[PDB]
Amino acid sequence: NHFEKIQIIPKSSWSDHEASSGVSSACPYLGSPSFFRNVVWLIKKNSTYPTIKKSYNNTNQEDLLVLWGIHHPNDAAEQTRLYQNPTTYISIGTSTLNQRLVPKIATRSKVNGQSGRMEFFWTILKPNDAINFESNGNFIAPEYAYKIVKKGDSAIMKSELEY
Amino acid sequence: SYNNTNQEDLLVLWGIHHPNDAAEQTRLYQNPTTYISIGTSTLNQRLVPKIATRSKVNGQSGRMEFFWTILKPNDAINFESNGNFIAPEYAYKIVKKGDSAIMKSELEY
Ligand SMILES: *[C@@H]1O[C@H](CO)[C@@H](O)[C@H](O)[C@H]1NC(C)=O
Ligand SMILES: *[C@@H]1O[C@H](CO)[C@@H](O)[C@H](O)[C@H]1NC(C)=O
Repeated sequence: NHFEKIQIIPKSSWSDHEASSGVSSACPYLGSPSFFRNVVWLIKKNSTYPTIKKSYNNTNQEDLLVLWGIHHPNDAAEQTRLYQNPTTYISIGTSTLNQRLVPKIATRSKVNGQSGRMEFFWTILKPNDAINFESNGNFIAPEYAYKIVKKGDSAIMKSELEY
Repeated sequence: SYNNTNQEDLLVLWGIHHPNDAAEQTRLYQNPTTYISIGTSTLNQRLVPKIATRSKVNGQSGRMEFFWTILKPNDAINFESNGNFIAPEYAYKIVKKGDSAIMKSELEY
């Protein structure tokens, strides 16, 4: 019933990577290219992408809903243009999670004029636990997360009416 | 490889070990990229270890993931690998089916 959006990893913490140019034409805000608000699209900076070894220790008294993703280009040319490392991965680990993603480069139809595909994953960190990301490319890193401050009894209603 | 020679089925357990850094890989396995290929009359399974940094549970960060299968009579299983192999040392013959259940209870006998 209640989410508390907190900044686990600040966009001001990405200095060895370009963390302000990861916009797209497919999500226009005020008719200008932009991107999701709660996740950051890391790209190469000065044609170099040293591995991200990031980590976060869930210090609150509750659980945390952490979102991240992976970007699949449509050809190795876009890989090099977006990431110097030509074969990449994202390794995520917690007290339970164990997940090593690899991007699937393929040719495919254009949706919203964009062929590349972003696939987002999610998990819930328990109190007093930690999450560990590592990667060398294609990392749609989290910029925000959600504290689960109030459980309850609820539902999701597929309806069209107004309030 | 093992040829299931009994007249019944067999419950075979194995696993794979995921270290937490390539240093532990080399310390535990000279081969830096490994795999486990398992095959039967039905199974076809090629595992690769996922090296990642993660929390310590019981002070141990590495994670073991165990798989299971059931060999039919007169059939065979074939393991191949070059690292991270938690090999089976024992298996279970299924000698008596029946009607049973699993009860989540706390009482004593
Ligand atoms: C998170 O920090 C606490 C210190 O308050 C520590 O005890 C705990 O071990 C840390 N998490 C992990 C997974 O080590
Ligand atoms: C297992 O051994 C029997 C011999 O008793 C043989 O006929 C059978 O083909 C073997 N299993 C396989 C998968 O070849």
